[PDB]
Parts: sequence; structure tokens; C-alpha cells
Amino acid sequence: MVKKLFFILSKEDKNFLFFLLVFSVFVSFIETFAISLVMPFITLASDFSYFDRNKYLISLKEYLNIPVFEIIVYFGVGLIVFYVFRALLNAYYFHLLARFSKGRKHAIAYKVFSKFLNINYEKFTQKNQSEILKSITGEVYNLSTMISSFLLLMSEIFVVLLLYALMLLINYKITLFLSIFMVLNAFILVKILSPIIKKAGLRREEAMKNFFEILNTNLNNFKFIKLKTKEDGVLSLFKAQSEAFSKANITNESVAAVPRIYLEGIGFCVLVFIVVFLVLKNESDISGILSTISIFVLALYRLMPSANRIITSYHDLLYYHSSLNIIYQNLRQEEENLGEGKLSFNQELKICNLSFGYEGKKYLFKNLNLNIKKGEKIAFIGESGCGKSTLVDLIIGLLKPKEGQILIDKQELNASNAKNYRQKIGYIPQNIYLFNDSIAKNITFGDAVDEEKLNKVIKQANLEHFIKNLPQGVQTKVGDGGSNLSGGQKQRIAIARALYLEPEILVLDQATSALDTQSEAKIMDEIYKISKDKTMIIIAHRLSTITQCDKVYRLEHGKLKEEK
Amino acid sequence: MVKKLFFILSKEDKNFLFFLLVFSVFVSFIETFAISLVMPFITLASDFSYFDRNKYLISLKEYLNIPVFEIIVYFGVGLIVFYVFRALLNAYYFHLLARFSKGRKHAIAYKVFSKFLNINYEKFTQKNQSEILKSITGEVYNLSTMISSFLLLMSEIFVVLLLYALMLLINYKITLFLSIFMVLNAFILVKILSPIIKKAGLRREEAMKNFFEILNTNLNNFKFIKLKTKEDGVLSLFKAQSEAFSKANITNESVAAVPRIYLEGIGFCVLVFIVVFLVLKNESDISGILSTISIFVLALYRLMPSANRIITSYHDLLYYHSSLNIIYQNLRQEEENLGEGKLSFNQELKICNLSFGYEGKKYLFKNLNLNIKKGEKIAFIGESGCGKSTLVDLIIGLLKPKEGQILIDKQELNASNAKNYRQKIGYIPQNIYLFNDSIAKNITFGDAVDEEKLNKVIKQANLEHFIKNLPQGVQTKVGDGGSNLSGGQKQRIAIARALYLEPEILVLDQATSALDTQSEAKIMDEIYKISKDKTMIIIAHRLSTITQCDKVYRLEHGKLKEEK
Repeated sequence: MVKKLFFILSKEDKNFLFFLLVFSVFVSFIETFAISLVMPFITLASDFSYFDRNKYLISLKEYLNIPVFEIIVYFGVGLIVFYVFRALLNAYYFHLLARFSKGRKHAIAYKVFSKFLNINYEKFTQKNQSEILKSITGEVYNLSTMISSFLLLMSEIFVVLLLYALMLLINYKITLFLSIFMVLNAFILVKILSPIIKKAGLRREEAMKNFFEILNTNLNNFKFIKLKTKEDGVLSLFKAQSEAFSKANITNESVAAVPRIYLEGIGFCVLVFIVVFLVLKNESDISGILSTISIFVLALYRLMPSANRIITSYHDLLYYHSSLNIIYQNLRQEEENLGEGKLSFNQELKICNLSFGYEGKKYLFKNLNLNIKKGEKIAFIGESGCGKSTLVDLIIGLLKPKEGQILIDKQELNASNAKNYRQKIGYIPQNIYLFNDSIAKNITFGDAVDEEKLNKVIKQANLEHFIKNLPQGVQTKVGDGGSNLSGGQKQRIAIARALYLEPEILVLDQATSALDTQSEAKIMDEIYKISKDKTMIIIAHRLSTITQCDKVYRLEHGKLKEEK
Repeated sequence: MVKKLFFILSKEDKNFLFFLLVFSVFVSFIETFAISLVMPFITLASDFSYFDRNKYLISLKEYLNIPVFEIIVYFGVGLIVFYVFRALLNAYYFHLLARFSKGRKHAIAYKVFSKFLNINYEKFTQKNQSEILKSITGEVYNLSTMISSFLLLMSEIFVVLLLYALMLLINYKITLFLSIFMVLNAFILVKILSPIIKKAGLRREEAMKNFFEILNTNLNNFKFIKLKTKEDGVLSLFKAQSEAFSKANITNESVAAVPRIYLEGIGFCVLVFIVVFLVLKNESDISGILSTISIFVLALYRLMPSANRIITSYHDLLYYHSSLNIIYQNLRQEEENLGEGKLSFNQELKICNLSFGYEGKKYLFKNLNLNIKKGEKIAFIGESGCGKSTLVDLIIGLLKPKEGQILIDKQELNASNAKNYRQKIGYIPQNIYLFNDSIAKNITFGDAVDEEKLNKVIKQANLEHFIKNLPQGVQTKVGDGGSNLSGGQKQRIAIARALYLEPEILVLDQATSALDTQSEAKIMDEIYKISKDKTMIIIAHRLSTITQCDKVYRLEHGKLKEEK
């Protein structure tokens, strides 16, 4: 199950991962350094003696660039250099945690998306973009965030270990005491107060509900009240409920405050307790009294986040991780389509005993039979969801027929040539999705440009009077779908996009309703013109768009009739 | 605006308030005590001397009751006693703040609700119960809240004053230094980092948006992609947007960390700087001068919440107060109805030239004319919102006619007699709002009980075979409206409630639809029987339910015609 993780992660990824591990432990040390360096600095900044015994300190003293006024000062400068240094080290560590997680999100998202773009058409189709978006987006977030969380978890569990070690070394007695005390407060808060608070909250809820209940009905009985004259009865009932509510409210609020108040007080108390019992055993009073206390204090506060991060991040390995890691293996060992080798289209697309059903699912056809002479311009009339869109989806490359054939010049369309067959159909979806970019792209669908092919295509789709009257011209961002674009231009742009692949079969998957019949008529006329040298299938939703079709088939549950 | 507050507050309210003021200041003292007491306790726990100098200490010493091992111990016990006391004082203080605010919500809500119950029927009627609920409930909450916010605001600005005074005494130089340091850092955060953070955030928002946009457009063009075969274009556009998102994400996340990291570093640094600049002064009393840093630390940390509380509560006086305080005076210097003195009903209710409109609002009638013989049992047919309900509202006490009269035994109904008139009509609304209580109340409508009158009335409204098969019976909570009750019992209990006032005019306001005759015909007959010795007005929504009526008037836009 790490094999998963190291499969999903690249080489640079795995390396980066290990660097970040090491780095995590190293900052655990730099943390405990920052805490403990307070001990010697404070114990040597007072008392000034120490350079009067002890070989090392007096050796320093007799490096003589300074007396000791200036030695402690240099020591301070070294300390604030170190602390600045540590601030930088920590910033960089968190920045590298970000860099790792977000970079990995970028990489794994891209790998997953690619993986999806390669499954077969029905497979992609049969699940909702809600979930496919979740699959390449939310999951990748989870993995990323979680790995970073693990690294942070490491660094902090070592801060806890090292710091606890330090405390034990300096005064195992006190640290044992502080710890017993720690779990003691933990128990008091979480097992004695939290329940009382929670109840107080429920009491408040119920009392509020009841108060508002009879306030509301008293307001609803206003007419009956007004016809009594006297209002003392309801005011009575209301007073009683309002007192219940008020009371439960003052005690929920009262009890709520106890935990912080308790915390303030216990802090001071345990401090006094430490000095009153541990002034009975000393081992030198002086400034030393602050030396051993400060550490604990420091340590304790530094350990406060250590807890939280360790808790928080642990939860992140719970809620994410597990469920998620599999969802990559079982999403990127995902299988793709197939096929390679060509296929020619000069006579007819024959269909032959088609029959198709989606993976569920009773067939939509059974034994559909038709054929299309090259150039034929046909249309599929139908009762929408009767199967005509699916039919076209079979006639064009996508979707494997449950029973038919589909021959192209008497040659069977299948896995081996489907690439080359798919390659020869333009698409034109009427309700079109452009992406936010420079018209040229879309039209090219990314693929560089070709200026010439791009221009000839724009000319064909008669967008010429549009790309002339635009500021940036062919490079105008289209805002989204548009935003910058209106239906007619969107449509012509989609037509253009289709004509950039060029030939030889145009599908026109017209959407339902247009409320711009004039424009739809014009675009229809244009499309017919530009389908002169080509052959065209129309997934027709109207009629009146199909005036110029050589053939019209109506497909209804679940037979094909020729109409024309 | 204080005249407002003290108009709203009672005497007991004001007293409690000034008490809470004084108490607030007193806890400011005990807080600064809690801080400063660490100084002597730790300064006398080292060095053990002082009981050999200082007249007071050495006199205490030569109270000779113990050595000094034990005197410091006594001082310590005195401390944890003081700290416990302080915890108690604070818990009690916040409990008193709660007790005040909620006690005041309780009282002022009650005053407002009562105020509303006394305005005239049209006024109450002409506004939505949303607003009347908010006016006696949400506003009251606001005021209460805001007063407590103010008391805490006091307590905390005084904690700041006193503590800051302490710091100044202990080391005027240092406190000035740290204050400069404080506002300096504040400028760093709030004016140097925070803007960078927000930009980083907006950048992330935008890059995210673009990433997800072309991801979705790409998922939406899957059919077009699959028909290309080649997918490198969309994968490319996707890579570019995804890298943008990645970059903006890592640097928003990176910059997010700088502020706390900065805070850590600057803390330690300013500490070291404090020891290095203040070891430059021939005074390093080993632990003595070194005692005084701790105070500053403590104080600074105590001043943090004071800062927060002062901000929060200031904002609470902003958001509320101003807006809320006024909407009280202007909600309780509100004027009420009027009247006192009687009016007798033995022959006819004469109506005469009515003409009525709601305050808007074109009239519903002009010249309505009818009269009701005592005992008559009449019904108002109409096109439901044709005005019949408004008409009844005028015939009974509520609503002042724009032009008519309404005479009761040739005597005018008006402000002087309206009370006694209202007093003599029961109401029975068919679709009735009960409150959550012991069926006796509802039926009595709060007003104590009378048992004999209550039992007789229960028998009148034929509820006896229901109160037989009930657990608690007449004391059964009826569960919200019911819940515990089904339509028939609601209707009969309403009839009871009405008969409990007793006489002399029963209004029956039938709802639209009952579906159908089975229940409603039955209750109609029960009602007709019990309306024999009385006179009755029925606001009929059908027909067919008013067969047994002596008179029936149909009122339609906007004249009154007699039918039967």
C-alpha cells in the first residue's frame, strides 16, 4: 500500500519526499535548540561569574577581544542571528511543504485527467462529470494535502520527543509532575466540564424552543386576546416560559466560561506549587530559579502546537489517505481504448443489423438497418431519447454495436481502424462549449495554428466579417463560452472548429430550442453550403432545418422508418 | 440616548447595572494583583535574604513562629488561595454579567410583548408576525447583549490601564520600548504582510477559477476530443492552467505562514535584546532585576485578551446599540387602545352606512347596511377575501368604521364602550392555534381555572368521551398545537375556549376546505345546537353548512345582498 503511493509518485516526487522527511527532523532539532538555548544564555548572563571558573568560559574570556560586558553581548547577537535563522528555516520548511503538496496535485491531476481522456467513449459517458471531476480534482487534493500532513506530523512528533527528552534531562521530577498534571487537566476539561457545558447547551435549546413556541402561538391568537380585553393569562404563560428560557440561558453562559477561567487560575497555581515545593530541594536559588522554570514554560508552550498539529494532521491521514490512495491505483491502472491502421470512404457507409444497448439496459434498437451513400446529407428525426443520438454515436466511431456491423466500402469498422474512421468526422454541437481563449484556439482545439487552414476555415464558416471587426481579431479571448460571444458566433466558431479537422462527414447535433429561428435558418443555409463537398448526418430536433436532407429517417421505439 | 436606556431599565435594573460596573473595575484590580504578586513571591523565594533586612520583613521574621523555609511556604499557600479566589471572583463576575443581560432580555421582552398585546387590532394586523416576533425577541436580545458587552468593555479597558501602569512603574524605559515595538510590529502585520496575504488569496481564487473552467470545458467536449483521437492540445491547455493554479496555490500557502513564524522569531529576539540592552546597566541582580521581565511577559499576555474583548465589545456597541436602543422607545412609548363603560344587547345589532377601508387602501364597502335580531344565527357568504371577514371584524369590536355606525340597541358602539362589547363575543376560528399545555388551559386561555365552569363548558362542547379516554385527562399537555390532537378535538376545544368566556354572540370563522362533510357537518350541527340561547355570526366559506341560519348575506365587490 506504499507501492500504491510510489507508483502514483514519480522519481523527482519520491526524492523530494525523502528530502522533506530529513528536513522535517532537522527542524525538530532547530526547534529544541531555540527552546534550550534560553537556558545557558540566561544562566551565563547572570551570574557574570562562570568565566571565573571552568576552563572553557575563561578560555573565551582570554580570547580578550573583549572583557565580559561585551562577551554576553556577542552571545546575544549570536542568539538573535540564530532566531532569525530559525524563522527563515521554518518559512522555507513550510514553503517546501506547500511546493511538494501543490506540485504533486499538479502532477497527479494531470496524470489522472490524461488517464480519463483515454478511456472509451461509453465508459466516460456512463458516469457523471460530478464524479469525474471529483476523481481528478478532489482526490488529488486529498493525496497532496495528506502527504504534506504526514511530513508535518513527523516533524512535530519529533519535536514532542526531543522536547520531552530535554525536559526529562533538565528535571525528570518536575516533568513527571507536569505530565501527571497534564493528563489531569485533560481529564477535568474533557470528562468533567465538557459534559456539563454540553448539557447546559441542550437545556438552552429546549427552553428556547418552548419560549418561542408559546410566544408564537400567543401572537397567533391575537384576535382572541383582543376580544377578551384582559391579557393577563397569556402574559402569565409567556412569563413562565420566558423565565425558564432566561434561566437556562444564564446558566449555559455561566458554565461556558468556567474552562478558560479554570485554565488561567490553574496556570498560576501550578507555577506557585512548583516554586514552593521545589525551593525545598535546591541546588542554588539565584537566577537559576528562572532558568529551570523558563525552559518548562517555553517547552510547554512550544508543545502546545505540537499537540494540535499532531492531532489535526492525524485526522487528515484518517479522513483522506486510506479511502483515497486506492482511488488512484483503481483509477490510473485504468485501461484505455485500442487500435491502429487505416480505412477508406468512397462509396457507402452500410449499417446492417445494428442493435445497441448501454451497459444496463434493454436495447434501444435491435436490427437497425440503413445505409448512407457518400455525400448523402441525411437527418434523424425522432422522439428525443428514442435513441437517435446513440444511433449516430454508433454510426460515427464511438460506441461498440451490440449486434451490428457498419461497413465502410464493404469493410468492417472495428478496433483496428476506428481511430482512422473517427478521424474523418467533424462535429458541430449547436450548444457548444468553448474555453476561455483566443478564438483561433478554440477553432484549432489547441493544436498550434495553421493560419492558412485557420483562415480558410474561418472564411468557410463565414466568420470573416466578425474577425475583421474585432480588436485583437483572431486572438480575442472568448471569455468562456461567451461572455464575449453570441449564439450565432459561438455556432459559427464551432462549425469552424469542425472544418479545421476538415473532412468528410459532418455531424450536426442540434440542441433543443433556439428562440432565434432567423439565425438558425441562416446558419442552416450556411451549413448546407459548406456541406456541399462533404457528407452529413443531422441529429435533427426540429424539422424545417432538414428541408435540404436527401433522406430523413424517423427512429421511434424502436424501429427506423424512412420518411422523406 | 441614556434617557432611553434608563427608561427601558427598571430601578432594580439600574441598581444591578451600577453594581456590575463597580464589580467590573474591582476585577480589573484583582487581575493586576494576580499578575504583580508573581514578582514578590518569586523575588523572596530567592534570595532567602530580605527577612534579614527590610523592617517589615524582618519584623515578620522575628515573629519567629517559624524559620523561613516555612515562611516562603506560607507565602505560597497565601498565593494559591489568592489565585483560587480570583478564579471564583471571575466565574462569579461572568455569571453576573449573564444574569444581568438575560434577566434584562427576559424583563424587556415581557414589556414589549405586553405593549404589542395592547395596541389596536388593525395596527397589530397591518404588520407581519415576522416583525412583531423580531421586535419583542431579536431586538431585546441585541440590547441585552450589548449592555453586557459594555460592562466587559469597561472591565477590560481598566485591566489595560492598571497593567500598563504596573509596567510603567516597574520599568518605564522597557515598557516604552516594548510599546514602540508593539505598534511597530502591528504596522508590520496589518500594513505590510496582510495585504500581501489578501493578494495571494485573490490570486489563488482567480487561478483556481481558470483551472476549473478549462477542466470543465474539456470534460464537456469529451465527444469532440475522442473523435479527434489526438488529445495533446487540451492536455496542454490544461497543463498551463493547472500550473498557474499550482503556483498561485503554493505561494498563497507559503505567504500564509510568514506571520506566525515572524511572531515566534520576533518574540525570542526582543527577549534577547531586552537582556542584552538591559545587562548594559550595572544592575543584573542575578534574579532581582530578572524577576521584572516575567511580569512584563505575564502582563503582555493578559493584555492580549483585553485587546480582543475591547475590540469585540466595541464592535458590539457599534452593530447594536445605536440601531437597537431607539427601536425601543419607538416601540414602547407606542400608544395603546382606549375605553371604559358599558353597553347592553337585548334587541338588535344595527349596522348603518358602514363604509370601511384598511389604512392603505381603497374601501371594501361604502354604505353597508344590515341588522341582526338577537338570537338570529346569520351567515356571511362571499368570494373569500370579498370582505366578509373584514365585515365581521367590524360588527364585533375590532376595526373602526371609516364612515358607518354599528349600533347596539340603538346605542353607538365606540371607544367608550368597546371593551364591554368585545367582552361579549366568543370566537371559534376552526383552524385554531393551541399552545403546549394542559387542555384546561388552553380552554381557560390562561385565566386560572374555574373547574365547575370548565367542566360545564367541556360538556357543552361535547368533549366528555374524549377526556374519558385520556391518560392525564383535563391536564394533558396538548403538544405544541397537536401533535397530541386531531382536527376534531382542536375544533371542539376551540368551541370550549369560546364558551368559557360564554356569551352572547358566537362568531364562527370557518377555514377554507375541511374535506369534507363527514366531520364538518357534524361539528356544524353541534355548534347550532349550542348557539340556541345565543346569537351567532358565521363567516361561511362554502354554503351548504349554513342551512340552519335565519339569515344569510352574500357580500360581493362591494355590496351586500341577502340570499335567504
